[PDB]
Amino acid sequence: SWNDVFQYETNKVTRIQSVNYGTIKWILHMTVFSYVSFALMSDKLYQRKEPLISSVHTKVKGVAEVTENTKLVHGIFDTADYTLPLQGNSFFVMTNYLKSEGQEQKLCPEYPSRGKQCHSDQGCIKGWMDPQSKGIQTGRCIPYDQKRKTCEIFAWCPAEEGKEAPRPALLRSAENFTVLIKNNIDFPGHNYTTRNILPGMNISCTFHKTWNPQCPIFRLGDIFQEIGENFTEVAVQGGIMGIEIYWDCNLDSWSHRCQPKYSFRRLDDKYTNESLFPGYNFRYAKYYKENGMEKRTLIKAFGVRFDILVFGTGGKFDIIQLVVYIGSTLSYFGLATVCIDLIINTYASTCCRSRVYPSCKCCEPCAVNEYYYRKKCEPIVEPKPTLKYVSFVDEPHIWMVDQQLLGKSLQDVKGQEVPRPQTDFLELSRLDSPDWCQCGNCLPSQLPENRRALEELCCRRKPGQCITTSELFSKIVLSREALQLLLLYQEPLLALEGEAINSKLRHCAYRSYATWRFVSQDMADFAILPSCCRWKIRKEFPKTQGQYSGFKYPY
Amino acid sequence: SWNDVFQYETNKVTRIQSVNYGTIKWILHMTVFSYVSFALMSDKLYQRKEPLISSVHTKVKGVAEVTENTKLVHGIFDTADYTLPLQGNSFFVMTNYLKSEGQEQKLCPEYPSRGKQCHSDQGCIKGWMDPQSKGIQTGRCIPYDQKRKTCEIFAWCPAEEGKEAPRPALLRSAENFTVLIKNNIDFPGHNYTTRNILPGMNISCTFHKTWNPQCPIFRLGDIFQEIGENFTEVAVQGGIMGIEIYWDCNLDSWSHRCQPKYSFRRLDDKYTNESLFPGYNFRYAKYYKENGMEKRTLIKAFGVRFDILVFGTGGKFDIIQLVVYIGSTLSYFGLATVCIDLIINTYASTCCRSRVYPSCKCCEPCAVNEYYYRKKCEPIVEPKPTLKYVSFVDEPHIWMVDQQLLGKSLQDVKGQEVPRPQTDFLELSRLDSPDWCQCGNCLPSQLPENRRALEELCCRRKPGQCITTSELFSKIVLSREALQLLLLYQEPLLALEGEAINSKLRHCAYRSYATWRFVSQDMADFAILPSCCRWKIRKEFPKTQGQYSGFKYPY
Amino acid sequence: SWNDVFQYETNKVTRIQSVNYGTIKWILHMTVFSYVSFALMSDKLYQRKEPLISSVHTKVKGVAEVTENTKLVHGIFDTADYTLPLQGNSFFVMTNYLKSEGQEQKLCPEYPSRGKQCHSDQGCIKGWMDPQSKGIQTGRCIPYDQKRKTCEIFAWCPAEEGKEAPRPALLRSAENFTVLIKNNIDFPGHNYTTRNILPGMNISCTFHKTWNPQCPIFRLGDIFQEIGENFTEVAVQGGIMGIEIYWDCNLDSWSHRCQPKYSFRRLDDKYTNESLFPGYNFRYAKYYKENGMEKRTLIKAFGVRFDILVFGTGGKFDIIQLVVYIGSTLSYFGLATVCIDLIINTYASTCCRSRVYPSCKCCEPCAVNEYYYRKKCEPIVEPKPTLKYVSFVDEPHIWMVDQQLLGKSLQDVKGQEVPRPQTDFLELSRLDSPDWCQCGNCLPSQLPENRRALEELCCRRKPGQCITTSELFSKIVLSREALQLLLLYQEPLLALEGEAINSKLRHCAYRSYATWRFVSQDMADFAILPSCCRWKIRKEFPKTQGQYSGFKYPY
Ligand SMILES: Nc1nc2c(ncn2[C@@H]2O[C@H](COP(=O)(O)OP(=O)(O)O)[C@@H](O)[C@H]2O)c(=O)[nH]1
Ligand SMILES: Nc1nc2c(ncn2[C@@H]2O[C@H](COP(=O)(O)OP(=O)(O)O)[C@@H](O)[C@H]2O)c(=O)[nH]1
Ligand SMILES: Nc1nc2c(ncn2[C@@H]2O[C@H](COP(=O)(O)OP(=O)(O)O)[C@@H](O)[C@H]2O)c(=O)[nH]1
Ligand SMILES: CN1C(=O)CC[C@H]1C(=O)NCc1cccc(C(F)(F)F)c1Cl
Ligand SMILES: CN1C(=O)CC[C@H]1C(=O)NCc1cccc(C(F)(F)F)c1Cl
Ligand SMILES: CN1C(=O)CC[C@H]1C(=O)NCc1cccc(C(F)(F)F)c1Cl
Ligand SMILES: *[C@@H]1O[C@H](CO)[C@@H](O)[C@H](O)[C@H]1NC(C)=O
Ligand SMILES: *[C@@H]1O[C@H](CO)[C@@H](O)[C@H](O)[C@H]1NC(C)=O
Ligand SMILES: *[C@@H]1O[C@H](CO)[C@@H](O)[C@H](O)[C@H]1NC(C)=O
Ligand SMILES: *[C@@H]1O[C@H](CO)[C@@H](O)[C@H](O)[C@H]1NC(C)=O
Ligand SMILES: *[C@@H]1O[C@H](CO)[C@@H](O)[C@H](O)[C@H]1NC(C)=O
Ligand SMILES: *[C@@H]1O[C@H](CO)[C@@H](O)[C@H](O)[C@H]1NC(C)=O
Ligand code: NA
Ligand SMILES: [Zn+2]
Ligand SMILES: [Zn+2]
Ligand SMILES: [Zn+2]
Ligand SMILES: [Zn+2]
Ligand SMILES: [Zn+2]
Ligand SMILES: [Zn+2]
Repeated sequence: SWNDVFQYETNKVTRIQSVNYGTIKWILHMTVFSYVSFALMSDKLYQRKEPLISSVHTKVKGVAEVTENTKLVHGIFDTADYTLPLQGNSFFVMTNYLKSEGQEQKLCPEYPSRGKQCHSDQGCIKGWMDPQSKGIQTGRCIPYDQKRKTCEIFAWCPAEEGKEAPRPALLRSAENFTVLIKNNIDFPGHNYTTRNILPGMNISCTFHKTWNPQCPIFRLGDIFQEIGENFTEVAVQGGIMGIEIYWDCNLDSWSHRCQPKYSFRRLDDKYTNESLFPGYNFRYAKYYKENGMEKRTLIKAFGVRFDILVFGTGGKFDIIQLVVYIGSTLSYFGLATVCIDLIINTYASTCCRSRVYPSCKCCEPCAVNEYYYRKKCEPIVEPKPTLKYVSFVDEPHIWMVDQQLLGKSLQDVKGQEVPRPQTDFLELSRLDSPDWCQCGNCLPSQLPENRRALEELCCRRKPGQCITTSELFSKIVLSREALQLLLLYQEPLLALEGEAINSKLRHCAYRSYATWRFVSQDMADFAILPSCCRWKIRKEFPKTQGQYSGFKYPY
Repeated sequence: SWNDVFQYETNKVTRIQSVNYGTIKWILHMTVFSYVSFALMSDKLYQRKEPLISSVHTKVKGVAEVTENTKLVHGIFDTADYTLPLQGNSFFVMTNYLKSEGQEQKLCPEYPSRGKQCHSDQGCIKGWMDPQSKGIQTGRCIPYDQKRKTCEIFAWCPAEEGKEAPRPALLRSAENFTVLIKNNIDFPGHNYTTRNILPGMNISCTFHKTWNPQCPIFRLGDIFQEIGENFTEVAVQGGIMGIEIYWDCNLDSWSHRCQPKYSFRRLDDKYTNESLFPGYNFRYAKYYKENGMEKRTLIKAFGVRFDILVFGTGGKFDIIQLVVYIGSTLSYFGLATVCIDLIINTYASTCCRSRVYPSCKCCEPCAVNEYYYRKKCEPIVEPKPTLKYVSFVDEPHIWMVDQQLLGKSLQDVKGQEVPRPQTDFLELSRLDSPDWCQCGNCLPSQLPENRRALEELCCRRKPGQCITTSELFSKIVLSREALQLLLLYQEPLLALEGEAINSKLRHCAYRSYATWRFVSQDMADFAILPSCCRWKIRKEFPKTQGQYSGFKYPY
Repeated sequence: SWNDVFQYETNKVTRIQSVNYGTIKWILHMTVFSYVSFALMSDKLYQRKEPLISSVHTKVKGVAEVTENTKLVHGIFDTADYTLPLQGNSFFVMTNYLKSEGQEQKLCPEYPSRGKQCHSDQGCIKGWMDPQSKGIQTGRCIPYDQKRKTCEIFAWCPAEEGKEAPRPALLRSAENFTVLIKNNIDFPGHNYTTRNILPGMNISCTFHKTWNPQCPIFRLGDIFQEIGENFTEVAVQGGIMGIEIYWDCNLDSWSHRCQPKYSFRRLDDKYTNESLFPGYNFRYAKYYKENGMEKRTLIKAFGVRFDILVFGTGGKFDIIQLVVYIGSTLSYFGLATVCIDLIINTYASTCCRSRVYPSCKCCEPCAVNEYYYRKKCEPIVEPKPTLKYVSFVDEPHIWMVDQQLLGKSLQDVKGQEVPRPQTDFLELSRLDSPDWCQCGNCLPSQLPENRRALEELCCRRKPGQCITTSELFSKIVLSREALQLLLLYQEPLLALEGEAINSKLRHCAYRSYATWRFVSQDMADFAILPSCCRWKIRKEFPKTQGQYSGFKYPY
């Protein structure tokens, strides 16, 4: 009970003083260790990594001049005139505009854009809502001008929807505008927070990839040129540009590095279909009361929407992550054992000696793997009731008959051949007949016919002299003195009298013959004695008034 | 030194030619492999997965008609009249509105909403700021109309806060409005970028779950109906609807699949308490100068705020992730070994033979596990100074006394029984008395009394003939020729003279008796000779002028 | 073929009935299990964790009074007067403002801010765009007032850019404003969704860290005070405050817990340089038509932008994650085996007996590890052609010469010493001369001179009596009867006639001598017989008309 808990099992091992195998094992161990360490260090798998939460504050600086008309109108544009109040992750800068002043909710012809003309009142629908014209049709075609006529619509009039964006863009000088971006990032799980601007930074700096990669002041034209985009062309219809701020932050004290990396990427497709609203624009309405009427000035503003995308992760050493990674990678250190054991098993096979070695003599010295295999593995078979081992004096090996005997004599059955183990030279360094019989000394079995084929076995497969004729048979098997000595060794105070001693001697003779002709006790316990030897043993130690049971299954 | 590095250790193994165990091992191996592969493939654990960074551009199309009043006013609503300039992840569409025109900062009665009436000036507070009424009270109750009176407040007047949203919603036609959503997603780590619109897409399409799941043009009424929401009812007070875009993107070349999946989800609670601002609405102010006074038109706009939620991950094959997963799952392949070893150990126990097997004869053939266990494990015990082994000729087994002898004779002590190993039949296949004594040949020990109980041992536990009477005792133990032969085998040129040869012969006799009666050298080295045999051996090889040391601890 | 699949290999093990080792093994197993379970439970490594998608709806309540001027103007501020229409993840509350009314696009002096004065027309540039002044210079210095003069610029006039924010802040009462935040979070992968407000919540509550941590109604002054921020001071120039909502949500049914945690964090740097736009402010333009001219009222609004940051993860039990973690941590259970095997190997070394044990007698009882090591490991060496084993009767050990013999006699070579294994006492418990010769019975080798040093070996290293003189040599080696008995044991029907029997007897004598003097068959197969014994054996069984081949490499 208590002693059961107080046990430790250690595997039995064979150590081989081999230069090749030791070198291979150490090389594989070092390779596995190097790869594991490189991965752990390269991927920071010892670090628990967290995503950041970001806040962005943008400030746009720049002044623009316009001289556009029917009178020549001079106009000044400041931040309040081309920027919306929003100053977060996205900010919009106007680069072009179409103005429709003094709009009133009434009837008017629709602008003739992209084949919008009509040639009859019936052609244009009545009550149809046209998002393109932004008005409700009255079913009449009215003259937009002298030459072309367009359908009447109830809408904000005059209606200029469909008018092409002015070219060149009016606010081209927006390329010279600057934007200051303040980014505050926090890793809430790591209890860390930082910002893209730190004390001691130059305030007159402008961002550059190489000279000033940390300056958070960006020129829009420089942003466009950094990625091969033409600000002048994009200004006509507008677009979307993304300013990516990447935070590859290491929060370990010994390797602390939390710096932003700035990049730019056009976010709107350059080749958008004309029907899918290419570019970026929106309509801005200014409502005012004139006299006693409500009027609207509509601005179709085209510009570049700057999306500030902030992403990244913060890594900090975690014991659990390192433990998990080490546990995952531990099993890879058995690669050396697996490979060397596979080599030993493969080179132990006889196939390589018969075929591979004669063809290639370089792989000859690896025949030593047979010795390693025989010192490493001990093959055994299932001890089932049908297991039987037979040895013939003429033949040098043993046969394993594990099949049921369905009347056919055991001699006739073939079985499968197995080798004879060496008989422990260390301990050995001391001083008419039945049809199936081929020795002339066998007799028919006295067992029931249903189980008689077991004892229908001869000492040899071909005619010749019986094994009993050898003097060793009498010395080992029939020598009463030797069997008595063995029994006394097992039972020092044994009583050498009665039929019990005869039965003990018969069993000892059976065991002696089995050990002599089969060597291993595993095979001896399942061996089958030949009829000649069995009956000679019984004739030396006859049973008075009983019937012989014969071989019995140990299990 | 150098040879120490050049070593390889391989485990000693026993292979069993068993159909059941091999089948179980292969079945378990295949099960583990199948589950591991299914997980790896199902969860793409070989892929490093990254979150996307998204940009959204929305374009709303639609025109609305209103005919509302005291004169009947006809009104046209376009995108600039019901959409805010923002066009990013969220866009708002107006569905209803309450208008208060020509507001001036002055005194006025507060709107009588939800029991806001007063019956006395003292009842209403003075200087109290009421966010519900949005004004500062003057402490007076003034007549809002003929029948009801409300407290005076300084505020934008006339004040209509508390007025119920018009029913039915004025801008019901907003259900017919359409929205085009352009989504650009990037996996910065995988250096990949894509968009929800690709060349060759239909431009007249409208989104449908089955017919057109990839059309990025959505009808708001269709959005509401897809999830069983009534646009007409929600339009009265407004709400929030989320358009989820999911990107389950695989970036492997052989399995490249990066497509958006569109879904809809109401984000505002349908059953919000009346005091928690049900629905979605906000107040929009238009300031204008009339004559020489600043006036404000307040619009309480109720509508649906459409939140475009973009989420997803991009997976790309990574060697490190696959290696980590394989290392994690490698240890699961030892399940077959664990289970089969457990079966062997459990079925080797004697308990099953005495109890389980007689009750159930189906589990009988599994008695072979005893052979496997005896061929697999070699039990040993700690060789401590108190370890002692005693054998009695009458008894068939050996006793292990590992307890200290506190004066009690070793014969009296019981110990614990252990079996006798087989005596290597292969090598064996050759040619008055003290109170505790039960054989009549033992003598009292000559050791100091403090350690005399060790030698107070007899050859048997019950009266009878001494083991010395057996001839094997003289042949093995007292045979001078045999001991000399053994010594010469160990020392070929040994000098057979002097008392040294006598001591060598005595030690050899002790060893011979221990091996004969204990077999295993592990037990023999810790065996204890009976007093009778010990003193007979000493009488055959007496020590001239010395005192016998007795048993000595090997370690 | 089929039987190859039907095999199972089980490791051979030695179990040790040791209290110390069993206790250590169980303690280490329990430690590993406890740590693994604690990690799994603490880190919820059995849970697949997902990030949330969030929607935020904000409602600000509050009314503010202002009495500011040249006439004293009384002003009322409501939500529409200090909040923008946006009500999502960020909302802005105005706390101070600078008003410039009736602006017109024309020429005017620039505001004299921070040394903006000029003393000459030439000093100021012409056509230079100044984002600070927000105007285009005309190259003239004009009198801003009686005492100071500033450069003329085309811009919105009058220009007040550079004017300091009023102190104290006009909208200080904003500290008393309240904000209601509704947060809807969804874990799309876990198919879960929840909100920060649930039925039964108090509607008159205000948020507090301890009393009401779940109230989603926050007072701005309370927000600032919770983290030691002064709302009154920040109101002058503005700032950014982040309201963090953390969702540590467990979606397991038995441990369901999805509740928000509210926190506050200032997001704008308190010590920003004066040139980097300290605080938070933006310019808001109101355009109106007066008479027939377009005029603009500019509001420089300073305030606090409240960024609502929502983050968190939802964890739900996943079988794959648990399986992966268990597989990763399984290999850690071999720590007990590794440590105990290391202890056994280290304490088996002889070094500790000679040096460590005499110095420290407490580590003496651990000498038992030698027995465990000898019962655990079986050292073997590579059987290479150069492997040779030599034994000298005078010496008690064996020498392994694995080096090539380059003419030097094998006797002269030293080799390396190795111990002699015990000769299986169980099986043993039965009945002039050449210059290099030191026994007088050796003879020169008859082999070719290129391979003659192999047989140039004597039975001893020093002069003395030859091993052949011992009677055991004749009994074991030269005894024809014993060799015949061995051969009959191997070949029962062997023919004892001809020269074949002589060769068999010579080989058996060689084997007998090798086994006697080397014991282990591994060393015996590579042993080298002394010239004296070799030639005595050959003289007993001479070869008639042949030349002796000598030692042959088994592999
Ligand atoms: N291996 C083996 N054992 C045998 C054989 N014959 C008998 N035995 C053993 O001897 C015992 C039966 O002895 P036997 O003289 O045949 O019958 P008994 O006189 O009734 O005891 C059984 O336990 C068998 O295991 C045989 O041919 N081979
Ligand atoms: N196993 C065992 N060994 C013994 C016993 N008695 C003596 N020995 C061994 O014999 C040696 C002592 O021999 P002994 O004749 O008793 O004393 P000595 O004459 O001084 O050598 C010691 O090394 C013991 O290990 C015994 O009862 N059992
Ligand atoms: N271990 C060992 N084996 C030897 C030695 N000499 C001969 N043999 C073995 O005996 C066989 C050769 O016998 P030998 O009488 O020398 O030559 P043969 O008469 O032609 O057979 C070879 O297979 C050797 O393995 C020796 O010194 N040591
Ligand atoms: C064409 N303009 C004039 O003649 C006078 C100035 C200009 C105009 O009306 N500015 C209004 C305004 C204010 C903020 C943001 C925007 C945005 F849409 F660009 F983002 C806009 Cl348009
Ligand atoms: C009631 N109305 C009229 O009589 C004339 C048109 C309409 C009105 O005033 N539009 C102002 C406006 C412009 C953009 C966005 C919005 C939003 F709040 F809905 F988002 C709004 Cl209200
Ligand atoms: C100074 N004021 C007056 O004299 C009359 C009221 C006030 C004013 O003009 N409100 C305009 C307005 C409307 C919404 C949001 C904002 C924001 F910028 F603060 F966000 C603003 Cl400024
Ligand atoms: C930007 O500024 C430079 C230098 O003042 C000027 O040469 C250039 O014309 C400007 N760009 C535009 C579009 O006006
Ligand atoms: C950029 O676009 C403008 C107008 O579209 C054009 O005049 C100019 O040549 C373009 N520049 C480049 C480098 O393409
Ligand atoms: C939407 O359009 C259809 C077809 O023109 C029309 O029948 C329906 O009344 C419209 N919905 C509303 C709310 O006007
Ligand atoms: C939707 O709401 C409107 C007005 O609230 C109602 O008339 C109509 O019957 C509702 N439809 C459904 C399907 O509930
Ligand atoms: C906030 O309200 C309290 C109580 O009404 C008042 O004492 C305090 O002065 C108010 N704060 C400001 C800045 O007016
Ligand atoms: C907060 O700031 C105001 C004005 O800047 C000042 O009067 C007051 O003393 C400050 N309070 C604290 C606690 O610092
Ligand atoms: Na493992
Ligand atoms: Zn026969
Ligand atoms: Zn025969
Ligand atoms: Zn006795
Ligand atoms: Zn006795
Ligand atoms: Zn010699
Ligand atoms: Zn010699």
